[PDB]
Amino acid sequence: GMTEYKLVVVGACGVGKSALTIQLIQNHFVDEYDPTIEDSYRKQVVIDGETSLLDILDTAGQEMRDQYMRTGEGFLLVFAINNTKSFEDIHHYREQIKRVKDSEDVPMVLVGNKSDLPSRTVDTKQAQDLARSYGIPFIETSAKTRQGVDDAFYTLVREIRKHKEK
Ligand SMILES: Nc1nc2c(ncn2[C@@H]2O[C@H](COP(=O)(O)OP(=O)(O)O)[C@@H](O)[C@H]2O)c(=O)[nH]1
Ligand SMILES: *CCC(=O)N1CC[C@@H](O)[C@H]1C(=O)Nc1ccc2cc(Br)ccc2c1
Ligand SMILES: [Mg+2]
Repeated sequence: GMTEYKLVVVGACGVGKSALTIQLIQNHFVDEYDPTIEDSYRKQVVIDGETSLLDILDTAGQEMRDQYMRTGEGFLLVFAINNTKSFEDIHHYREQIKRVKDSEDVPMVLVGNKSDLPSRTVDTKQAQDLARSYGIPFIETSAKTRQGVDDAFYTLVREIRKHKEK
């Protein structure tokens, strides 16, 4: 078949991992999705003239994924800009990914979600500082308005291509 990308969306509970994925796939915004559900989804996309099938694992909790973490090609590190703890927790998710791959050079994109919400507690400069330290892009998103959602997933695809021939 066509080119495939194995994508993994990780981050603390409630940051909008499902919302972002549902947005990419169903083109709408869900207000409540079972935070316990962990599942895979497919999306055919055309990115830079390439017809791609995205294979996306939406993680839930931490206590299928084992294989997806070992074989995942790129990762969205998602926090919510109104959840300081979720931002602080990014470190743990990145370290997890590093340890599995035994590599510092894993395709990743830092995602700051819920941009539609007033009075953020995590400023863009904090987010940019962290992404800069990791050597990865930072993209601000809203799963509610869909701003940045395509940017995040397309950018991760391009990061994967930069890392390996597809
Ligand atoms: N206002 C707003 N709410 C969001 C956004 N993304 C997710 N949510 C909401 O935050 C809550 C958690 O979303 P969810 O997708 O379940 O987070 P998950 O546990 O990481 O999958 C839901 O009520 C969503 O409706 C967003 O971009 N803006
Ligand atoms: C697992 C997701 C979760 O519990 N989260 C995400 C970040 C935090 O906001 C936390 C909450 O949802 N916390 C929370 C606190 C007070 C609430 C009051 C009411 Br009336 C309804 C929901 C609340 C959620
Ligand atoms: Mg979820």
